[PDB]
Amino acid sequence: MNIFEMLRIDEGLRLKIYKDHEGYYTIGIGHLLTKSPSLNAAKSELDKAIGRNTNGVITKDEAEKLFNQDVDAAVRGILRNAKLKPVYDSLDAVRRAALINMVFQMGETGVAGFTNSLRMLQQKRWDEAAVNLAKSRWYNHHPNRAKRVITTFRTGTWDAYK
Ligand SMILES: [Cl-]
Ligand SMILES: [Co+2]
Repeated sequence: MNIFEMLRIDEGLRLKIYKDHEGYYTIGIGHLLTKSPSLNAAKSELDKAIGRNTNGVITKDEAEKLFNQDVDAAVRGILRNAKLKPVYDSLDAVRRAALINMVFQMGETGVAGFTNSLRMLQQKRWDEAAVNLAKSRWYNHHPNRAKRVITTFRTGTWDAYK
């Protein structure tokens, strides 16, 4: 398993614009378009990202290209952030993916903000980290997903994804 397979399972794939659980417009594999209430605006963002008049509808290839770009950006965000990079560097290949998963979902900034969990991961205090991560609005609003990611951190296996 790898990060792409993982996030595809976590985000799913929608080829039409949709309101997500928070009411934000989104498309493809977890690609946020806009946090704004206007479908118009989302439509506009979408055509700008794709480069054509989509009418809120895209192809699988188009979605996968967005995803690739999004995964790329999550990694760059990690390597760029002073707080995240040392942690990422200290982890193994499986746990690095759980970290990217979080950065993909919430942004470099959002993740850099989990100060205590970050420190625990760095120290390889897996169980503590897991407990700390679950005490969050993240977990409460995305329980099953969050549980998979935390489990992955905890065990350093892909078991939660089978
Ligand atoms: Cl884009
Ligand atoms: Co969410």
